[PDB]
Amino acid sequence: AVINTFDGVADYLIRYKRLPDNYITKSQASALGWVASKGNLAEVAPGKSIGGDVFSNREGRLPSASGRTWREADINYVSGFRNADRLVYSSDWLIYKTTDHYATFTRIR
Repeated sequence: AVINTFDGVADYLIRYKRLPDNYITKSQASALGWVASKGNLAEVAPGKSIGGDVFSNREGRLPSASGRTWREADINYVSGFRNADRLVYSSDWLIYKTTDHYATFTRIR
C-alpha cells in the first residue's frame, strides 16, 4: 500500500507475488516529469518510489542457472540522494537485500 522496508517489501513479494503499488517504474516517474540529473523523486512524483525495474544480473553476485532473471526495487527512498539501499529478487523469488548498492548481498528469502 505504502510499504518501503526490506522486510515489508519482501513480505509483499512472497505473499501477493508482486511488488506494492507504491513503486512505479523509471519510465513512469519520467513521464511525471522526474529527471535523474535533477533532485529527488518525491519532489516531482510524490508518494512514489522506483521499483519493478530490471536488474539483469551478469551472473556473478547473485546466482543464475538456465537463465534466471532478476528485478530490483528501492528501499527507503522518499527524499535525499538517489536510492542506494535496495532489494533484488529473482523470477522464482529468491530474495536478497543490500545497503551497499550491489557490492555485497544477503539473503532474506
